[PDB]
Amino acid sequence: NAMDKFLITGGVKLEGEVRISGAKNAALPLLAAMILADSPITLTNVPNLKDVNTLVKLIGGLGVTISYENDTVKADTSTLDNQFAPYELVKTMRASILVLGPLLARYGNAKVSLPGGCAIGSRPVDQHLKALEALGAHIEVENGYVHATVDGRLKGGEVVFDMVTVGGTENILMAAALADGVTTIRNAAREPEITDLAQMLIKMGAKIEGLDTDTLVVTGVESLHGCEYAVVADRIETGSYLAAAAITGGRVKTTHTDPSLLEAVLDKFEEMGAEVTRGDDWIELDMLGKRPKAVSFRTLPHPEFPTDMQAQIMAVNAIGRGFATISETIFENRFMHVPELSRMGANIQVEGHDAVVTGVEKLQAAPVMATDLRASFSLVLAALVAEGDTLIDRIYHIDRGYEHVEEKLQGLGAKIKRVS
Amino acid sequence: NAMDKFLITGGVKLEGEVRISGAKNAALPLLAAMILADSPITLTNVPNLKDVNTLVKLIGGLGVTISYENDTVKADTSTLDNQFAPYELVKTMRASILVLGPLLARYGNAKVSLPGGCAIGSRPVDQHLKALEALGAHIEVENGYVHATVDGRLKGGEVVFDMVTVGGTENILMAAALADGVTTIRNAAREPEITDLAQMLIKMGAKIEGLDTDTLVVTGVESLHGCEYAVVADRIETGSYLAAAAITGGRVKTTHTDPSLLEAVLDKFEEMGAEVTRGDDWIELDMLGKRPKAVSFRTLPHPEFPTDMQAQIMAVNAIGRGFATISETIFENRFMHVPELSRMGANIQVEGHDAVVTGVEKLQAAPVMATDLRASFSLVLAALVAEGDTLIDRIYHIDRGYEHVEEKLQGLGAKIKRVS
Ligand SMILES: *[C@](C)(OP(=O)(O)O)C(=O)O
Ligand SMILES: *[C@](C)(OP(=O)(O)O)C(=O)O
Ligand code: NA
Ligand code: NA
Ligand code: NA
Ligand code: NA
Ligand code: NA
Ligand code: NA
Ligand code: NA
Ligand code: NA
Ligand code: NA
Repeated sequence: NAMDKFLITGGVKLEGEVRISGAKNAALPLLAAMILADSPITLTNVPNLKDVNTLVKLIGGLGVTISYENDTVKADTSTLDNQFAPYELVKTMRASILVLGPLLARYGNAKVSLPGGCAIGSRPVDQHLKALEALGAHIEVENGYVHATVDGRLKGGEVVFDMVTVGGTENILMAAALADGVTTIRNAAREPEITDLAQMLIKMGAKIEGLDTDTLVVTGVESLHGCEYAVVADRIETGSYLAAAAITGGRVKTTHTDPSLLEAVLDKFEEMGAEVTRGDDWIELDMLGKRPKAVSFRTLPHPEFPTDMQAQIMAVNAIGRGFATISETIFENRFMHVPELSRMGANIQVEGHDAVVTGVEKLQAAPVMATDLRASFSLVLAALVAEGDTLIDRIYHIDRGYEHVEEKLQGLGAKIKRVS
Repeated sequence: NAMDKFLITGGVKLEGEVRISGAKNAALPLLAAMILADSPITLTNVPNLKDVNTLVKLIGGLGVTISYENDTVKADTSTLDNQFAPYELVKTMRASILVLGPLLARYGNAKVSLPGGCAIGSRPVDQHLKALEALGAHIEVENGYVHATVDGRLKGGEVVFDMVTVGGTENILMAAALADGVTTIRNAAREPEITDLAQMLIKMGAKIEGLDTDTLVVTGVESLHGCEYAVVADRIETGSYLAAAAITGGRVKTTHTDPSLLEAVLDKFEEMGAEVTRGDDWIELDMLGKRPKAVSFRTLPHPEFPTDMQAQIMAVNAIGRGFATISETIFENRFMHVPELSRMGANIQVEGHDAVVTGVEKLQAAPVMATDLRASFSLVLAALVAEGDTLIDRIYHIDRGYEHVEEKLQGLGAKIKRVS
């Protein structure tokens, strides 16, 4: 939907509640894990996102019978007839690579297009392939496809990630679940989407120790069954809507969430001067009509400050008091929103992966262009506080990760319209 | 032209000649300089490129009477009626900012949209603005527009670039040419497009000392007149077509060029094992049917190895003999071709701005996507040597900098077709 734009009038102090959807970043590996199920499997709390639809399409293309209605995906792998992920879908989304592990582990074969570039500057998939080789996979990468094979089951092995990789951890965890023997996975990602995947695998019959730690110990089983599972709440969507309160001086309650998924972010909101109240499954941020204090942060793997909140908190800092330091350590090209925020009057100075934001009293509306998922939400935040009417082009990126975004913001009083 | 593609069959040893067009990177500042001319001005050897057409459109939008036919741009500023460069064109290309200096210097007013992001990761335009302020400009950046004003003429001053900036040097050189007094420009870019601009300004009546050095000394004049000027040959187009010989083991003669514009590149071709012959205005590279030796390089300001040749030489190195240590120092996100070359079988390892290419004997055709101007030519080079039929999507980027690229390559024996 390359032509869609948002038209936003800034200046409304946002107030109300938002129901948080299932995590985009958990839905994708959980969908891939359905390939492992030997009886029908149902996922609920699934957000209606572009990436979800792409992976549902990919899985259907394997021959799996699959339905996606409302927030619910049902899949029956009895009809699966191939292990092929085509270029046309994989170029749409790197996360399509998450089918590699389960296809290989269950069927002994997988052919998946080699991912190309990621707009925000990603590492190649080398670590995913190395991990699978540690379990006995033979991997050829040629004519633009990864060809992975194994005779019989993968074999339990010793996997160690040289750098933290969320997707590599997911891929190998799925593969190890059906391997013959015990697999150790060291330097595993601790992101809670890993834990959510592990819990669903356990519900399906897997044997996994070390949840929420950097060392996962998997005892492979012969087969996994279907189950019903609800996707964990989206911690990034949660932080994003709380940031909408922070930037506008308002008060937003996010329901159907879990503050334990985003403690580092909540701490930063408190440092801004916000009053953060919470319960077991809800959070409220009240900025009390105050200008937030600018807060420094360094993106790092969970449980530290998440890269997927960086652009959004940078936007809040743009109108914050004082100045703040930002360091992106996870991605190589995740400051694409900076020149766009600068068009709206922000004072941001960058050198490589380090940025310094000097907060300004007011932003001014100007036409801007979204470059990636979280950048699009960063520009929405800026537009919500800016003086005047901002047009944001290429807003399609937002649909990869924020369902019903216009509706959710309108419910808080936002003057926002999608033209498409 | 977002959906144009190239379909290339690799494996032909390329042989023949290519007439080199005027430099894209000189045509843009020379076009902007036409704003200074108090009588009709004519540029010849102008390449028919998207960026040229954009700047011609922008200049026409100022009210300047302008015609672009064949390789010739004719302009008469007698009808100029505004000093405004709109968002819609500036978001098309950063180089639209080159009208800022001459508009301000001649008319005392310029309103130019603030450039947003550059795909390959560029610095902001802060240095351009600081330089203009050194000549007495008042600059307000608001509602996404740079508003520059001065009462009467700019005043000669001391300009110092803290980092080399080709566009900043161009903008300030044009502005200084009409200032009242003497301007010193230190740490000036030495790119030969600066020299070409300076020579045209001198032909128009300007007073400029220090050509081809890092210290330009400008004595402002009251007015500049029109002239007829021929754009310097394109050194990057030259290197690009010589690289097509190198990668295919062929023999290509580039005519209408100047080897003194690209000595660092020619030395690297010799290091590959190619026979480079040359005259005053032509070059021939004969690779003698041999596999090139992989060659290391570090991009640096002219006269060192140019960033605008990096992607192309990386493609040649992908099939070369040995390791090539490639270091990019000019742009922050100019390895976007790496994942695409990897899809074709290249062995390239990246860490930040450092890359290591391990040459492979053969590439295999696979669908790939161009991400920027020079990346698109890099993928064309890879497709020309790869085994099979490569489809390159988003080839429109190539039209920003390579005139008649299909025809020029077809003249060398290439099996290349544009579908559009
Ligand atoms: C990268 C991997 O891009 P993609 O999802 O493939 O568009 C990312 O944004 O993380
Ligand atoms: C940057 C500046 O992008 P643009 O020309 O504005 O598309 C570049 O490629 O140098
Ligand atoms: Na993700
Ligand atoms: Na191979
Ligand atoms: Na970068
Ligand atoms: Na800035
Ligand atoms: Na340029
Ligand atoms: Na642009
Ligand atoms: Na301002
Ligand atoms: Na004359
Ligand atoms: Na690689």
